[PDB]
Formats: sequence, C-alpha cells, structure tokens
Amino acid sequence: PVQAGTRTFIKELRSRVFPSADEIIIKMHGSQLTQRYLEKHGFDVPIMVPKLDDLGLRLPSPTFSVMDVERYVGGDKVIDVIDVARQADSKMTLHNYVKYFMNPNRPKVLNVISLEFSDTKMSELVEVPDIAKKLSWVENYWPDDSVFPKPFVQKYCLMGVQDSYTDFHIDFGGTSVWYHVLWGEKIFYLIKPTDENLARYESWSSSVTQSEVFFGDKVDKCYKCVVKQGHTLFVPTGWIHAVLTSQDCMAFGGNFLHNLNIGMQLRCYEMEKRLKTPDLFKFPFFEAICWFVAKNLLETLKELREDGFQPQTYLVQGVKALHTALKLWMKKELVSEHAFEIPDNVRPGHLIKELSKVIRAIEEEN
Ligand SMILES: O=C(O)CNC(=O)C(=O)O
Ligand code: NI
Ligand code: NI
Repeated sequence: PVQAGTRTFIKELRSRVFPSADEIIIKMHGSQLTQRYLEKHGFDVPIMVPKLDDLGLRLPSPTFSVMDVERYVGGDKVIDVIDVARQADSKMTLHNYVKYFMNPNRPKVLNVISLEFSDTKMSELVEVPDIAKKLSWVENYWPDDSVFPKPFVQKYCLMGVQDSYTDFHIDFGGTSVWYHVLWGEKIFYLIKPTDENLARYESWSSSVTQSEVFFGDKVDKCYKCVVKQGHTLFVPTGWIHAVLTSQDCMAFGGNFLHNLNIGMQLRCYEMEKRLKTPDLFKFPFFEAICWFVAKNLLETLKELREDGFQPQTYLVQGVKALHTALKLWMKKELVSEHAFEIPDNVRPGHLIKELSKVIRAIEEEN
C-alpha cells in the first residue's frame, strides 16, 4: 500500500511515464487568447501562455519572497496548510508557515493552496488575466445589491515546498482556473473530463482505497504538464488534475465560471454535492450566481429571437442545461434546501417558464 503524498509515492510519480501535455494543450500568446477566439474554437483543453505578454496579468517581480507575503498579508492570518505525507488539512498562522518555509531543516512537507488575498493589502499588487476577468460570471453578472456576499475566489497565493503534492480533484463548482508560477516549478497531471473519466473519478472519490490508488492509472491518458517560472496555465471546466511542487514554489491563480461550458459546470456542481465536497464552500452561492446568469442569458436569447437570429450552439446548450438545473432545484421534494439561494430580485417559477418557451421556440423554429 503506497499512500499518496509519501516519499515512496513521490519516487514513483517522479519516474513514471506520462504522455506529454503537448498532445492536447494549445500554446499561444497573451494577445491571441480572447473571448472571441474561445467562442469560436471553444475552451475544451488547457491553454499554455509561456510569456505573460498581453495577458493583462500584473504581479510582483520573481523576487517577491514568502517573507514579503507575511508583510502584505499579516503573519497573523490563520491559513489552511496541507500535510502532504498524511494528505490531511491543518491550520497555521501565516507567520509560522514562513518560519517553517525558510527553515533549512524541513521536518514535514507542508503545502499552502487556499490563501485567497483579495481582502488583504497584497491584493493591490496583483491584477488577474483580462481573459479571466472577461469570462468570469462574478465579474459580469453579480449585482451591486445582493444580500449574498460577493464570492472572492479570484486571487490565491500558492506556496509549497518541493515534493508537496495535491491529489486528483476537480476545482470547486467546476471552475476554470488561471495559474502563474512566479519562481520554482509545478507539474500538473491532467485528465480529460470524458463521461467515462468523470464516472471513474466520482467512484474513486467515494472508495476507501482512494489514498492508495493513483487515479492516473484508472484512465486512458494522464497528461504531464510542466509549468516553469514565468508561464501561465489555463485549465478549463471539469478537468481532473493533480499537482506536484517539483521545487520550492510560489505561484498565483484564480477560479472563474463562464458561459462556454455551463453544462459541464452544472455537472461538476451536482457531483460535488453527491460527494459532499469541503471545497464547494468557496463558491457557497453557486446557485445564486446561476440564477443571475439565467436572467442575463434569457435577455440575450429574447433579443436574438425577436430579431430572427439564431444563437450559437453552445449558448443554447448552456441555457438548456441551466434550465434543467433550475427546474431540479425547484422540485417540491428538494426546494427546501435551494430556496435560500434564490436571489431577491428574481421570480424563480416565472424565469424557468420564460426559459422553457424560449428554448422550445428555438427547438421548433429550428
Ligand atoms: O497545490 C497545487 O500545486 C495546485 N492546487 C490546485 O490545483 C487546487 O487547489 O485546486
Ligand atoms: Ni486545482
Ligand atoms: Ni466567476
């Protein structure tokens, strides 16, 4: 029984044979990565942007140390730290981690992956990729007057010691994510969200042997993507991945939902509920933003229909799927747990109806 995170587990991982991520990912320049481009070719595979040129991505120089983070964030903040060899969550002060990080004699491999600093002084030092901000649901549809607290999952600071490892998972709410390495190196292990892979993943996630079974072996292809310093990786909706901090590293990233793969996003959300995921508490109002998106997407469809235009295939697919989700959450036998998530400014039953006829119409007049 070789368990995840251990020294033995890392020896194998570091010497295994993985098809190169180069087989599925698209490398491009910051300027080519546009909303327009993605609406044409879609966002179905990871995108690597080697140079931060034209991304709109701004951040401290490659010399920003873990020490500078203690200053700008406040060594007092209690952050979640992972005990890699045990694959268990812990809690430390940002001050203690930095003490532990800069200490040559590291007794345990500890990793920090959830430090969201948008509500801190260091926030001013980072501007996220324009494409993320452009596609982001929170950026485009979150009201300035909701009772719900706006979700802040756009700026995370990642720090890890060599050999820290994160097992296979799907980001909360099936969010896409942008990831930039400041210094050091991270190695991603990517798995395509095919119907077969999702099934196995959920099964692997609910099996007791999960920690002793490398999920990479359970699928046809597990791609290795090395993210070196200065590079920016963009992972799309539903992608199953694991990460290995190959060397002391500091990176930045953020998650975001969008209209390109709503179906997949909803699928992942439903799965996270079936598994009871602790990460799904970062996007606690996923259902709320979904109601907001449904209202905007309805307006757009109304506009195209009343003028004789046909919506792009993906938009109809996404709305059709969003309709199914909303209708599900409204079921008498389930609404008791979804009711509070419905926005004050929306009429649930009516919105779902308008959605049904606008979709039916598109189905008929086509
Ligand atoms: O820790 C890492 O290197 C990568 N982490 C993640 O992808 C995550 O937390 O969702
Ligand atoms: Ni992740
Ligand atoms: Ni978003």
